[PDB]
Amino acid sequence: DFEHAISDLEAHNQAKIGVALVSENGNLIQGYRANERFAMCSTFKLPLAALVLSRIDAGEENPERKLHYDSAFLEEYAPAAKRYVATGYMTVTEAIQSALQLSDNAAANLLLKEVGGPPLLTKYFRSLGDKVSRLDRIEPTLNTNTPGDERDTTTPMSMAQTVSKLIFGDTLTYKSKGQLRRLLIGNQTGDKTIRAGLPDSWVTGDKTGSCANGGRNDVAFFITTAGKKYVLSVYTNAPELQGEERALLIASVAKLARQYVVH
Ligand SMILES: [Cl-]
Ligand SMILES: [Cl-]
Repeated sequence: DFEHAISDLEAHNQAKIGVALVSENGNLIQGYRANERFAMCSTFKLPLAALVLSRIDAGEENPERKLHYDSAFLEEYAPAAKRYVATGYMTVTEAIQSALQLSDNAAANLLLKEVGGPPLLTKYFRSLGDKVSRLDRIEPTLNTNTPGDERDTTTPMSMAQTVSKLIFGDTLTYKSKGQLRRLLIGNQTGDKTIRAGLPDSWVTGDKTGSCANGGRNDVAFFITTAGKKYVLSVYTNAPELQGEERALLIASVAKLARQYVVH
């Protein structure tokens, strides 16, 4: 069964694995360490983008607005922001696309600045009914993944439920929900993680993250050939594995989890 299979992956890979598979409406189908805390790492960028889209939905933000910055605002991993910095800005839309599909840390920090900072993202989690997830730091220090530190954490179940609400629920408008979905489908960093453990006929979108201390995470939505809709969150700490092995572990989790979905 699912619990025993995940436990077996833990033992074999010297890893801690947290996973939740939920239905379209956020109801738990299978989980393992589903209520234990893990660092969000870059998975926070999905609900961050949704918050910015909610501001656009509210008429408070313009997708073409220029978010200005200079070289001091750059981060070590900021492939898009490094290209645009000479112009002095990225638009809201460019920053959303870059933060989600490239995981650009300067674009994420631009958006954190746009929404009012980590406390305002935490408020948004609470507004959605997520009682657990919390952002405390900006990039890059949110990635420290320090044992016993609750800063910048979620649980697999809380993140799965929150993403199900954003992707399949009605908090965003139909326009913004569709935009978020198409952006996640075009994610460029997830080809070897959850998506690699799902049939290529299924529509899938995802947001990955990596952290210190061997953290490697991925949260995906997918729609099967039967038209059934799911969210899968996978949080791992696997300090004894190499990068490619960490992705394979997450793919393996997804293969186990898909034994419980209607194909
Ligand atoms: Cl459901
Ligand atoms: Cl790039």
